[PDB]
Amino acid sequence: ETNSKITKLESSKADKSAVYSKAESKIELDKKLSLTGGIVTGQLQFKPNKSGIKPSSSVGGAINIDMSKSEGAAMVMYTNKDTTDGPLMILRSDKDTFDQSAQFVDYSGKTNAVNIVMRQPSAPNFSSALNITSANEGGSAMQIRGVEKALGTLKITHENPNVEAKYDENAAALSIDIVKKQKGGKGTAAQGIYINSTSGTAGKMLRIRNKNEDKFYVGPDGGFHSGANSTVAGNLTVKDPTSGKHAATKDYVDEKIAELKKLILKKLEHHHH
Amino acid sequence: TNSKITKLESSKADKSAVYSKAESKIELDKKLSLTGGIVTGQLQFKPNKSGIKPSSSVGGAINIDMSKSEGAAMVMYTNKDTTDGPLMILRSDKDTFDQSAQFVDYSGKTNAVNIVMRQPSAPNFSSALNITSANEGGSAMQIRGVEKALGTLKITHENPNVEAKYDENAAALSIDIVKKQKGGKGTAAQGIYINSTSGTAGKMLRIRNKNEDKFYVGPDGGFHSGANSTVAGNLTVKDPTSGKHAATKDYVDEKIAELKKLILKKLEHHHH
Amino acid sequence: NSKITKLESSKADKSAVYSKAESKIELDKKLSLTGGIVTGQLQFKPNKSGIKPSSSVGGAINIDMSKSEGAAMVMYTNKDTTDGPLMILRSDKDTFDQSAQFVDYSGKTNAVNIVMRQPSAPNFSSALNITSANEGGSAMQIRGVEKALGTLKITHENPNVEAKYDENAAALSIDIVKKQKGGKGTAAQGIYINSTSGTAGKMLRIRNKNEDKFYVGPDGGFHSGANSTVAGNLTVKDPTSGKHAATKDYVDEKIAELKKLILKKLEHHHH
Ligand SMILES: CC(=O)N[C@@H]1[C@@H](O[C@@H]2O[C@H](C(=O)O)[C@@H](O[C@@H]3O[C@H](CO)[C@@H](O)[C@H](O[C@@H]4OC(C(=O)O)=C[C@H](O)[C@H]4O)[C@H]3NC(C)=O)[C@H](O)[C@H]2O)[C@H](O)[C@@H](CO)O[C@H]1O
Ligand SMILES: CC(=O)N[C@@H]1[C@@H](O[C@@H]2O[C@H](C(=O)O)[C@@H](O[C@@H]3O[C@H](CO)[C@@H](O)[C@H](O[C@@H]4OC(C(=O)O)=C[C@H](O)[C@H]4O)[C@H]3NC(C)=O)[C@H](O)[C@H]2O)[C@H](O)[C@@H](CO)O[C@H]1O
Ligand SMILES: CC(=O)N[C@@H]1[C@@H](O[C@@H]2O[C@H](C(=O)O)[C@@H](O[C@@H]3O[C@H](CO)[C@@H](O)[C@H](O[C@@H]4OC(C(=O)O)=C[C@H](O)[C@H]4O)[C@H]3NC(C)=O)[C@H](O)[C@H]2O)[C@H](O)[C@@H](CO)O[C@H]1O
Ligand SMILES: CC(=O)N[C@@H]1[C@@H](O[C@@H]2O[C@H](C(=O)O)[C@@H](O[C@@H]3O[C@H](CO)[C@@H](O)[C@H](O[C@@H]4OC(C(=O)O)=C[C@H](O)[C@H]4O)[C@H]3NC(C)=O)[C@H](O)[C@H]2O)[C@H](O)[C@@H](CO)O[C@H]1O
Ligand SMILES: CC(=O)N[C@@H]1[C@@H](O[C@@H]2O[C@H](C(=O)O)[C@@H](O[C@@H]3O[C@H](CO)[C@@H](O)[C@H](O[C@@H]4OC(C(=O)O)=C[C@H](O)[C@H]4O)[C@H]3NC(C)=O)[C@H](O)[C@H]2O)[C@H](O)[C@@H](CO)O[C@H]1O
Ligand SMILES: CC(=O)N[C@@H]1[C@@H](O[C@@H]2O[C@H](C(=O)O)[C@@H](O[C@@H]3O[C@H](CO)[C@@H](O)[C@H](O[C@@H]4OC(C(=O)O)=C[C@H](O)[C@H]4O)[C@H]3NC(C)=O)[C@H](O)[C@H]2O)[C@H](O)[C@@H](CO)O[C@H]1O
Ligand code: NI
Repeated sequence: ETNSKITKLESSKADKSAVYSKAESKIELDKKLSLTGGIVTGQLQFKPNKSGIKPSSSVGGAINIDMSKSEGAAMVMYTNKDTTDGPLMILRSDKDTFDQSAQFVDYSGKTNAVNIVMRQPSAPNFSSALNITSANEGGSAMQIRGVEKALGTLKITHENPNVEAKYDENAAALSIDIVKKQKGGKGTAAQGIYINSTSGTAGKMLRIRNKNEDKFYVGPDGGFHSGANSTVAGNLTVKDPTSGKHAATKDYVDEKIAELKKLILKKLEHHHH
Repeated sequence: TNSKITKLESSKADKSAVYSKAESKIELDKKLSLTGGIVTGQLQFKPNKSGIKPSSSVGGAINIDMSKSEGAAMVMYTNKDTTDGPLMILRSDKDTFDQSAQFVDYSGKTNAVNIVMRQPSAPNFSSALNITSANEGGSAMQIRGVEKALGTLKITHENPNVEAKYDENAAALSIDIVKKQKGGKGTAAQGIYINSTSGTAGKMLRIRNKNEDKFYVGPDGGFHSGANSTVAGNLTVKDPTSGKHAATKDYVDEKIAELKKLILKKLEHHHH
Repeated sequence: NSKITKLESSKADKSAVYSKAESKIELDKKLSLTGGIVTGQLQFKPNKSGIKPSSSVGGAINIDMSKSEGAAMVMYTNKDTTDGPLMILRSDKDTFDQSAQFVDYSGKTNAVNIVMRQPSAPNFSSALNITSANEGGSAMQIRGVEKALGTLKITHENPNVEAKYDENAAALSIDIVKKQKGGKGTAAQGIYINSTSGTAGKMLRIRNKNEDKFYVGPDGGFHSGANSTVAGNLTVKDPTSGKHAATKDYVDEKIAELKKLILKKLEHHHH
């Protein structure tokens, strides 16, 4: 009779045991990341593999962040940890044939492209804002190129950390060391500073000022000007003088002495009373 | 019959209490697929007893492994005209923090980190890289290299203009030495300090122009200058022992006194 | 009864609802907040999304490591070759008024540390390469507040045990070049040293094995520690001390003084 209709409901309709309720669905969905944002509490691993990932500096990357339509930073990594077991950000490449950079910054804008600040510690310690090391003997550890009209390509300022004028007496703006190989080195013949102009310059090669006043320079011809009393702990070789304030050579002195001697001996030999 | 019905009423799922397939798709489409998607809000990482490691291969709250894939690991791009902060920020707050903000461990055949400042429409005072330290106990920056036949740091200044005098006020390296900005009474800091702690046979300073030696300071501190030079003051030197050595006042005075003595002796003792 | 019609309306059809097994298949394709492996591109396109610049809580991605060990982010590759760099930061508008990267570091080690490992063969590549085409600004700026060190410290280490191997190397190498495309020359300087506020220190101090060899003082006077040469004339002041270099004037005046004195004695002696 109507046992047909009841059997049809028993077959056609879904058991509550064999389907998730809306409450159970919400529990399961709430464990997944929404596209509108969320909090990840474990490791998110990216392992692209035949996934169409591109190198493009606009649309590429396993992660791409495009801030063109938004305020704010693309990415922020923050820690207030007292100590920990590794750095905040690591970039690593293992193959000697790897033919791309770890990091490329392609910057247009009106401020500094990369800005690195080491804040004042409570106790001074030997640590730097930037540490660069290379073990490649075929290349300069670091390269800088600029096109400045009226500034230095590299600008270094040393500021006295203290109000007292003698406090920084052992400091320098630039400090250079030249060392032998650490493990078993027999010495070194490396140079301190090498300056060239491959195409040739009209400028001074070295210009030293103090309170904006010229004190010492080396010109494009290699001649120097020194602004005060100076010393050579040794002999100085120079050209024979042709002007009043030119340094006299031993030859010039000896020739003038011999000329006077000859002239006087002649007068002495020939005078009469 | 009322038993069979009651059983249906209990065992079967209500339409109000279950999502349809259409509603399931709507809800799933709001969640990120492992195969990729577009996130439009903030993704926050807050690991906490989560087994996060420092390993430079498998560590990180985010780990990107590009070993089996072309492309960049990460790209941050903006075409915004202006904005309220930098693209990427790394920040550590504790002065006891004992790791770097960024570590680059590079093997390869090109430059590990490469920073380019493109030509602006109008020149302005901005840099590719700006470094500042307020730590008096350490050098703001350190560089170490092992070059066979190059500089550890190579700086090139290129004239921005075709005209040869345009860059006459520029330099490759510019150094300033200043007093403390707030209330400083002065400074005794040095410009350039060059040493060889282990000792070098090389020239300490070598200056060339068109690849030709013009001026140098040797490993012993002796200098060679390639043209006419000036001291606005006296120069102290050793007494000359060779023809082109500069003569001292003493050498001149001794030679004058020697001649004087010899002549006065002849004058005193001649007879007619 | 038509309680059967009410069951037909109130209850869900099996065809129109996912089973628990089908739900799990679909959920397993989505990222859990507890972690997982993404195998495609994750794109961030915030747009009126409340993204902030804050260096603590901002970013389209924010990683806070305050309550966890480990690194925030690791980018790793063991690829032999590839078609672009691991990480790229790019800004396109010349009006852009923020940095690409800002590091705000407190701590007791190096804020940024860049290492180029020993390659299998030497090649011309660097740990860091900096280039600017902005003529209005220094390509690079460094400021420090060192008590007793250099603001920039450069060390050259001999790559080889043999002492003459690195004879062409330097710690600092400077070149001064004309514009590559059509440049007629340059007047740029090599090294420019100043103290705008004025310093009592030596402007240039050169040592070898920690011993002073050559220096330029704050007044511009120099000291050289060994025999030296000028391929040219040296202009100096007239000497007033025994070891001062004599000028041509000093020599000529002393010669003329002796000459006069002798001619006078010669003119006036009797015997
Ligand atoms: C300092 C100095 O004088 N060094 C000499 C060295 O000159 C340098 O050459 C490099 C180089 O070409 O390898 C120059 O760097 C290039 O700079 C441009 C911007 O001007 C930059 O775009 C290049 O980066 C590439 O850019 C792009 C892109 O789409 O624009 C994509 C790539 O991912 C990226 O790598 C950059 N090239 C590299 C490889 O970094 C630098 O400006 C010069 O100073 C010279 O090559 C050698 C010759 O033997 O001598 C050195 O002394
Ligand atoms: C070509 C030549 O020899 N000119 C003679 C001139 O010498 C030049 O003096 C100028 C000067 O001081 O006016 C020097 O220009 C300075 O160069 C440095 C390094 O490139 C640069 O830092 C100076 O800029 C100042 O510093 C900074 C900064 O960020 O460090 C910013 C400001 O722009 C400024 O405060 C730059 N100064 C200027 C004003 O351009 C140049 O290097 C020297 O060659 C000499 O002084 C006079 C004779 O008294 O004759 C000229 O012919
Ligand atoms: C420029 C100069 O002369 N500085 C002197 C300074 O020497 C520098 O010492 C640092 C150092 O050890 O603190 C050297 O930096 C180390 O370089 C190695 C590569 O040779 C690099 O691997 C280190 O990084 C660590 O590496 C690893 C790893 O697994 O390999 C893990 C860590 O996360 C990472 O930190 C790097 N060390 C640091 C702390 O950055 C640098 O090469 C030297 O030039 C010397 O120590 C002091 C002594 O008073 O004097 C300075 O003048
Ligand atoms: C030890 C000594 O005194 N040698 C005498 C020699 O002086 C040397 O000259 C060489 C030379 O010019 O060949 C100098 O080598 C140059 O050094 C600089 C600094 O390290 C380096 O940049 C040069 O490399 C070239 O430069 C660049 C660059 O990017 O800057 C690109 C070129 O492709 C690259 O090869 C380097 N030149 C070479 C070829 O190695 C060295 O510094 C000087 O000491 C002197 O010229 C002769 C004649 O009197 O006698 C020798 O004994
Ligand atoms: C001598 C020299 O090397 N350059 C001279 C130059 O001095 C430099 O000025 C910059 C600058 O203010 O532009 C100084 O950099 C600032 O450093 C502070 C730390 O002391 C840092 O906080 C600034 O960054 C900002 O910081 C913050 C923040 O919340 O703290 C937020 C911003 O996002 C961030 O940008 C940094 N300012 C910058 C990068 O703009 C630098 O220390 C000085 O050496 C001087 O201005 C000019 C004068 O014409 O001459 C140069 O020669
Ligand atoms: C002010 C003055 O003229 N003093 C004379 C003095 O010369 C000074 O010598 C000191 C010295 O050697 O003690 C010099 O201090 C050195 O300066 C450099 C550059 O800033 C610095 O690197 C040295 O630090 C050593 O170097 C490093 C390093 O990483 O570079 C690591 C070591 O741990 C570190 O200590 C620094 N040396 C010290 C010990 O502070 C200073 O620059 C010179 O001006 C001269 O020696 C004597 C001769 O009798 O007279 C004084 O008046
Ligand atoms: Ni007589």
